[PDB]
Amino acid sequence: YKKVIEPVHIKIAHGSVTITNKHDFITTDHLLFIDKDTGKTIDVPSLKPEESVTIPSDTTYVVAVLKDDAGVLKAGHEIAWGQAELPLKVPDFVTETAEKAAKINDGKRYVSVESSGLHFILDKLLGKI
Amino acid sequence: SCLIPENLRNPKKVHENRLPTRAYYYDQDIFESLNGPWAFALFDAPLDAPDAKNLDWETAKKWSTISVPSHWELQEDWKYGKPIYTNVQYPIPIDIPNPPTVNPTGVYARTFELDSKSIESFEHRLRFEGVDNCYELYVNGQYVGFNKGSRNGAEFDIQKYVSEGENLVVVKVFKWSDSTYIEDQDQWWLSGIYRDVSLLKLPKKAHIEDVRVTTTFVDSQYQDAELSVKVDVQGSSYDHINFTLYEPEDGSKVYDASSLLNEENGNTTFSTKEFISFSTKKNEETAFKINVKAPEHWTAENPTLYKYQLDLIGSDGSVIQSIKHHVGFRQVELKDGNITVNGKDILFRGVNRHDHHPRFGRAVPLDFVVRDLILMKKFNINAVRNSHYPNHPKVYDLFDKLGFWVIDEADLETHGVQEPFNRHTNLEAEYPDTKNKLYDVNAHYLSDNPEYEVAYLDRASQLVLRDVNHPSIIIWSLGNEACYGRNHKAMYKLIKQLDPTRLVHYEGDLNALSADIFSFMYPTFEIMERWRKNHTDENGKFEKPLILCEYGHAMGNGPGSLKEYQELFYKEKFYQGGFIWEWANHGIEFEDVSTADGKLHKAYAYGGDFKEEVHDGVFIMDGLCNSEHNPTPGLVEYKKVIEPVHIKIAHGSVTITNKHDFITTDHLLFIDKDTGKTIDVPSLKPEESVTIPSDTTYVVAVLKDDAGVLKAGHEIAWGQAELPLKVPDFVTETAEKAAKINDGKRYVSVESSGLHFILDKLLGKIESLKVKGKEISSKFEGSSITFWRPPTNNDEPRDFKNWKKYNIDLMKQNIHGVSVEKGSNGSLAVVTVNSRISPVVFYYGFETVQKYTIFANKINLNTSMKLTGEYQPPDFPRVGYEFWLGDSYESFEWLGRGPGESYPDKKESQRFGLYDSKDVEEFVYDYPQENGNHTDTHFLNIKFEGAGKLSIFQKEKPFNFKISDEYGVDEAAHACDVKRYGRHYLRLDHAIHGVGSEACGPAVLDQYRLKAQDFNFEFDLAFE
Amino acid sequence: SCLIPENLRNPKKVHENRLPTRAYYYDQDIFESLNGPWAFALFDAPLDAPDAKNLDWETAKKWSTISVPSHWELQEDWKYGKPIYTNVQYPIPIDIPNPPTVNPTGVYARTFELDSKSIES
Amino acid sequence: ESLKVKGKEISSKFEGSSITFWRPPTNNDEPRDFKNWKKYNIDLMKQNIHGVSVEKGSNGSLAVVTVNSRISPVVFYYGFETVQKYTIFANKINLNTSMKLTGEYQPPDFPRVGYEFWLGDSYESFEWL
Ligand SMILES: OC[C@H]1O[C@@H](O)[C@H](O)[C@@H](O)[C@H]1O
Ligand SMILES: [Mg+2]
Ligand SMILES: [Mn+2]
Ligand code: NA
Ligand code: NA
Ligand code: NA
Ligand code: NA
Ligand code: NA
Repeated sequence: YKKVIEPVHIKIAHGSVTITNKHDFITTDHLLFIDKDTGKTIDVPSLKPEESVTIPSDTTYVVAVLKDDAGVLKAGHEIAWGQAELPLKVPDFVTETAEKAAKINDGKRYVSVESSGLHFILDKLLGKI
Repeated sequence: SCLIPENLRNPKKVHENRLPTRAYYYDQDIFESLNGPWAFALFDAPLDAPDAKNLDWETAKKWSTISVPSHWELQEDWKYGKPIYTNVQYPIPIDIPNPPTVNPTGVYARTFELDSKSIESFEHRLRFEGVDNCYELYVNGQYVGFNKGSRNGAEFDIQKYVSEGENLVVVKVFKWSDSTYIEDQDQWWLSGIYRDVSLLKLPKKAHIEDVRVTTTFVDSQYQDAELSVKVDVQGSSYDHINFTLYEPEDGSKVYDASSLLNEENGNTTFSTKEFISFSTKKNEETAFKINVKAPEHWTAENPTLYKYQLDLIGSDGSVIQSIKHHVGFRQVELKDGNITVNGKDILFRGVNRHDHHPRFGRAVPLDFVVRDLILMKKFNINAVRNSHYPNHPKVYDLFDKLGFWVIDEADLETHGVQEPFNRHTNLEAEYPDTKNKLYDVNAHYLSDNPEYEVAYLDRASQLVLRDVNHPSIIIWSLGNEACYGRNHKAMYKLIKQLDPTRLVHYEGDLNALSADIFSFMYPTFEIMERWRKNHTDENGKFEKPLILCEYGHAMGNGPGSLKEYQELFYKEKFYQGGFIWEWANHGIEFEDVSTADGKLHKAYAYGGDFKEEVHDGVFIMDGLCNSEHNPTPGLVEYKKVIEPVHIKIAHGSVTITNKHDFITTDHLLFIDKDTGKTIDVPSLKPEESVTIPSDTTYVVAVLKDDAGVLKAGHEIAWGQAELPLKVPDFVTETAEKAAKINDGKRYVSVESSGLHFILDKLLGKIESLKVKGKEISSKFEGSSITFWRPPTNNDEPRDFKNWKKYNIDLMKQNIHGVSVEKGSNGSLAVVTVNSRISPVVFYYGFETVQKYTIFANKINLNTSMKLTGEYQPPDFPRVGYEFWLGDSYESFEWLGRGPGESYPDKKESQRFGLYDSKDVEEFVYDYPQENGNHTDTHFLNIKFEGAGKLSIFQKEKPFNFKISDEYGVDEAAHACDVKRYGRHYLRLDHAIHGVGSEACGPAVLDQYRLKAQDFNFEFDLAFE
Repeated sequence: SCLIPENLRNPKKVHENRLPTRAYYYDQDIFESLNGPWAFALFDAPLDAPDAKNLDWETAKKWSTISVPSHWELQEDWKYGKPIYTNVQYPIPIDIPNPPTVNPTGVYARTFELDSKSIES
Repeated sequence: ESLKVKGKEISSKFEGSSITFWRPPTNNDEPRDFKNWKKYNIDLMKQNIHGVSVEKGSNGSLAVVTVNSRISPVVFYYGFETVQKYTIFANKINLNTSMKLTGEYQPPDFPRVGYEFWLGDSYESFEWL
């Protein structure tokens, strides 16, 4: 719920961060915007209700946080955030394809595959490892 | 050493400009609270902190806020560091009187508003109830003063510095100073303004500064009393004082958290039932003495109070100021070598209580202290020791109203001076009659150091003068573990000078050269007994009594042998009881990664968890209550041993002895639990007894009506007739049934109708036993009979070392021969297993014979174990079987001690009865260790879903059992670290080692030790 | 102690039918190596091991192989357990002269070919 | 904090004290010497500064910085009244170290005594006689 009702929208696409103030009355001036990829703050102009700004940036992840203690909230409290969409990258695991002899036993019920560092048994009756 | 400020390294600089200590009284009309959010910044050391003479509110305004009162090591996300636990060792280097140069400095700032009329009408003060370690105070950019003494209060005159409108308060707080050396209690190191801050507005022209109330009996017969009231009024513009004493409210008054904490006055009419009035006359002494006609005695068992109102009255006849408080008519004396209250030689049923809260630390809300005290009363406690410093001033009224004998203790421990000595000389043990010679050698650093005299005296002066009007305080204590020196004598002289009405305690002063009482901690009975005899003369007279200011160390599973201590207390007039160490574990709530789970869990921190350079580990976890301040089995056991009424049932009789000090048994309802009907018991005075003939087995003594903080029906005491071990009338099936017996190569099989028994001959292991739909099997790792338990805190220093050394956890069963024969006298088969049970690497072990006699519906298991070989261990943790319970397993029920756990030297609070596992909340230890054993078990029923029960009993002697799914307890640091199997097991034990208090105190007593010897025992496994 | 075989618990049973010790000399013409892969199976204790008086090559043939010479605690993937290091302490209980009843037993098997002339020569 | 002379930078490797005494225990250290050193908290030696004196150079030096401190581990009395005198030249820094052993309950020996410095990013190799 805290996320969907966040009073500031942060959108990251096409080398840009678009920040829209979605409060009813207050500006964004009390908030510190951090580029989470570098840890350094982004200088964001004071935005009124419904005003927005597009800032060009290489960032992936931006957080909007409280500058100082205010009300019952502490400095550093997270009001809003945004992320650029993360593409699914295939991890660079290296499959061992070297020619290693393997002992294969296709028994009555159980099938066995044994090699160096490997032991695989499947129950043919059940489809069970 | 100019890089460390002068005042932080000067033991004589105890304060600057602090007002003299006066008796504490809270007044809603005078006290304005300055608690709440304050601007705050932390600095590495004093030189990084701003000069407060130039700090604006506009500058400070911009800082983060912290809430006062609180410790700065206990903040959201550990923003300002973490707690540090040390017992003895100082967390700093010793270079008296220098603190480290790197010295965390917190600066606090807030504002408050002042009226035009306020400055005209009132003298303005600031009062700080407690700040750790010390601080300087500024108002409106101007230096007001300085203060030391972390658990003492302080007031400062603010009138000169105050302005109309906005006023600025700045407090510079330092973590270390010369004072650190005398504040080395076994507790968490925590800092900050951790107690209330208040703005006091006192009437300007004249006001009540101090009051002194004493009640002294005129007579040897403790009837008529002199009430003395001395008032110190400040200023000229007053006429006289009025005093009104009201009719008493009996100590049996009902209280709750709400009425105890109610702070309302002003327009609330205090009381009406006038008993005595008195007026001073113009220009005369503002003090008086009046004779009071046979007043109601104040006692811890009956805390009867007379409310009073004291009015300062002007020339026009109006009330300038009022004090509303209470008088407790009581007198403490050292009389014929005993501590005596109202002519009576009392017994301490006591406990040591630190200020501790699992989230707030030493910043304990009053609500929570009330919670503590109610709980104490509910568990038969009558005395509290303020280990080792005064509490929040508002707590002492709670003692007055609820009724506790209180030892109020100076904030002074010097223990750390000993640590290098302990290590340099490889010191292993300290003993109460002998140990003071070890402290003597290092006394010169602090307690015998003339530079510290002013500080030691100040701790004394501050202790007494703030709390001097509370009838519940009967003893002042000079501190704890600060060796013995000239400064202690100086403290003693001052206290007797300031308050002649009470006695002085100091355990470090072995021979009581400057104390009125003898005091031991954790002594053996031998040591108690020698002391008695050396201080009892030929006549049978003694000059001073002995108390145990600390005994029965309550760390983890324990303490053992509270019974034997109590027997000693009642037997000799020389012993006046003691105080358990301690009330509660000092655990701090935090988030721990689980060893069982790989996930984050709520847990309670001790040393090491906050990653301290140096720490003392689990030694902070030594309470009768857990970190969350709830009763452990330790407290349950304590309530029983200290019960103030004895109920003995033997020979068709109930003998009832009143063991209170003052009150009768009249408020108690005695119930015959076998019939539910009450027993008419005559009114018994202290030490009186009556024998009543009855057929009863079980008698309970219970409260007739709500009284104090206890409810009608609350159990004070109980007694049972001893229960003989009856063989259950289970019917063994001995009918001739053919049985299929297969004695294979490795496995032996016995099959019959409703029965399947498989034994692995190679291991001595029951692969499976399935009788009438119910299944068990051996829980086997090395041996079918195991000896190990997860070491308790008490086991750790010695017994565990021995058991580990002798490889008791690595016991192996080596099978020699298995014999299989057809049944004879109704049995289906006899399987006999011959083996040696012995750990790897050792000679010692048991020539073992396990005979399984198998019936259709029962299995008889006869175990013979014969101890053989050189180099044996002294004792074992336990000896018994471990069985996996089948998937069907659902609950258990037993005849024996309950509802909770019991151990040989910690069992008598668990009365005999039939108990159901479902009715019991299993106790979770904060530090995982041996738990959940049930001793003196007559029989055990284990229920299987839709298959009836398995009944288990031992021949001729009751047994021990545990049923759980837990493992990895040894390695588990916290409750969340405990691993759990996918099924339950039964730990079925012939015997189990006692529990003791050896973490700090005597070893498990000889008659409770499971000594190395032969074992012979027979079990029946009877299937429904 | 009949669940542990007599010869494993008899200090005097140093050997049975071993030839007397003689000075060692390697000779290529006399020594034929039997090193290489051998059929092998591990058992918990002697009583689980097969009676060798009835063990065929056809039966043993089907087992996994281990290479001789080698330790069985030093195999691919620790197939047959791991090494144990003790200095002084015995890794077993002391009950001289008994070994533990649980006593890892490895059975090795292989074949070799013999000539008509070889047995004569 | 930093010493940068002619493009070369060093600084104190600091955890508690500028003069440290600890070494990773050898196998030979383990049974006794390590036990002693650990017992006496030699790994937790702290340097507590008392005074720092700063004066203009005299015989060709640029400045003289004198540090007065106690070097002592937590929880113990024993330590060294220490004087560290830095005489600073344009191309050289002379460091005079005086350490005076004081206090009751002293350890028998130390693993070592000396300074620890971080080498600057430029660092590439070393050479010694
Ligand atoms: O649990 C250990 C306890 O030992 C006592 O000697 C001491 O007075 C307590 O403050 C506490 O340290
Ligand atoms: Mg202590
Ligand atoms: Mn944990
Ligand atoms: Na401490
Ligand atoms: Na007594
Ligand atoms: Na403790
Ligand atoms: Na544990
Ligand atoms: Na060895």
